[PDB]
Amino acid sequence: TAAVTTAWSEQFPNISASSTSRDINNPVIVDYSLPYFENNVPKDVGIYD
Amino acid sequence: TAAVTTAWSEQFPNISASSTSRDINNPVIVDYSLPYFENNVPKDVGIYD
Repeated sequence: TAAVTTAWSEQFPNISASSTSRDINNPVIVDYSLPYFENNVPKDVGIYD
Repeated sequence: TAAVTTAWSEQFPNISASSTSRDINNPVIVDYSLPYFENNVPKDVGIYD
């Protein structure tokens, strides 16, 4: 209603990563199902393979 | 009137950048006109494009 000029601000509530560097965190999770009472389980994934 | 010798000084009121490194600041500004009461606006420029 009052289209007045505002002050400069670096505080972008959520600026796109297409305009600047932005932190993201999406760790991959490996599941090892245990459907039975006594399950057959493998050794942890050897990520280096 | 008194053409006397003066002391050495590094305090150049404004030495040319042709003689030494000089700081400059000229950030580019992107305008997104809002001429109407209800404007059609684009997503912030994707500088990486």
